[PDB]
Formats: sequence, structure tokens, C-alpha cells
Amino acid sequence: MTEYKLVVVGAGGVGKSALTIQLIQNHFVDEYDPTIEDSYRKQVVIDGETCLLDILDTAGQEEYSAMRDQYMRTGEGFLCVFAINNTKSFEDIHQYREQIKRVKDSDDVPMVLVGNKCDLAARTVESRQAQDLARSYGIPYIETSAKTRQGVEDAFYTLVREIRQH
Ligand SMILES: Nc1nc2c(ncn2[C@@H]2O[C@H](COP(=O)(O)OP(=O)(O)NP(=O)(O)O)[C@@H](O)[C@H]2O)c(=O)[nH]1
Ligand SMILES: [Ca+2]
Ligand SMILES: [Ca+2]
Ligand SMILES: [Mg+2]
Ligand SMILES: [Mg+2]
Repeated sequence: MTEYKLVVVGAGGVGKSALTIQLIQNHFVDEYDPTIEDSYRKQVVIDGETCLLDILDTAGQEEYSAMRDQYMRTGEGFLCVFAINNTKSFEDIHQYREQIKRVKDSDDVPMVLVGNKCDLAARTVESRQAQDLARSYGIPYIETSAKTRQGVEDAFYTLVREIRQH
């Protein structure tokens, strides 16, 4: 049935894997193991539609990013993740978005901006700053915590809702 190909991108350590694993497997990964390229598939009902999520969890560490752009080519929508306690990861978002536009050869690609680790109080990216970035892109901004589950389903389901607008 309806399949949605989602790709999760962003700087090393922002919580791409923890977010995906919380969504799919319902637990929090406390440790840090850098990703090369992993995929997950699960059947879910989203707004009354039974569908299949195929999620590519990509490397954020440059050293482990070989051929990432090839893996990403098939993505239908992209979760652009930064951490709210990592200003550099937020600044990097523009470069991830440019890479997405390159691999899709389009300036109109479904995406959602995600500010993760919202359970932490060492915030250096304020909500309004991320809202403004997302506005400039024509996409939603959503905050998440892979640790508490806050916003996790919402982030991924919102991306499906963006793909459906394409
Ligand atoms: N407090 C808190 N810690 C988080 C959250 N998400 C991830 N972390 C922590 O941050 C570290 C990195 O998470 P991870 O998911 O591996 O990040 P990543 O973006 O997949 N890294 P990589 O690009 O190298 O694969 C882990 O120690 C993890 O527990 C969150 O929402 N809250
Ligand atoms: Ca755990
Ligand atoms: Ca291209
Ligand atoms: Mg990872
Ligand atoms: Mg500031």
C-alpha cells in the first residue's frame, strides 16, 4: 500500500538515530554510536491511511558520510534535524537543505525543520529563530525530545503530511 520514503539528515550527534528509534521501537537510545547509513520500515496508520514508512537514517559525521548523497536520492521527504543546544547544528541546516536540493534536482522538496533535545535547558537556539528559518523555507518547525517522546510522532507524521502536499 501507500509507501512514504523519509530521510533524516543533520549534523553529527543531534539525535537523528534516537528520534527514529523512539518512533519505530519506542525506547530512548542513551549512548552515542555514530551512524553510517541505516534503514527502518514500519506499517502505521496516519490520518486514516494505512501506510508503510521507509526511513533512512543518515550519517552526520563527515568521516562516515561516504555515498550519503546516493542513498538520499530516493527520498520523498526530509527531516532536517538540529539540536536546540547546538548552535552550529542549526547553522549547518542551510547546507543540508542545499544538499537535498542538489540530490533531488528541485527547489521544491517536502521537508520539516526539527529542533531536537527539547528536554534540555542549555538552549542556544530559541524557538523564534528556528520558526523564522522554517518560514523562509516554506516549511513547518517542530521541536522534539527523543528522550521523553515529546513531538516525535508529530515530527514524522508532519513530514508525511508535507509529502502529501507535493
Ligand atoms: N537529552 C537528550 N539527549 C538526546 C536526544 N536525542 C539524542 N540524544 C543523545 O544525543 C547523543 C547522540 O544521539 P544520536 O541519535 O546518536 O545522534 P545522531 O544525530 O544520530 N548522530 P550521527 O550523525 O553520528 O549518527 C546520544 O547520547 C543520545 O542519547 C534528546 O532528545 N534528548
Ligand atoms: Ca535506553
Ligand atoms: Ca543532482
Ligand atoms: Mg545516528
Ligand atoms: Mg541567541
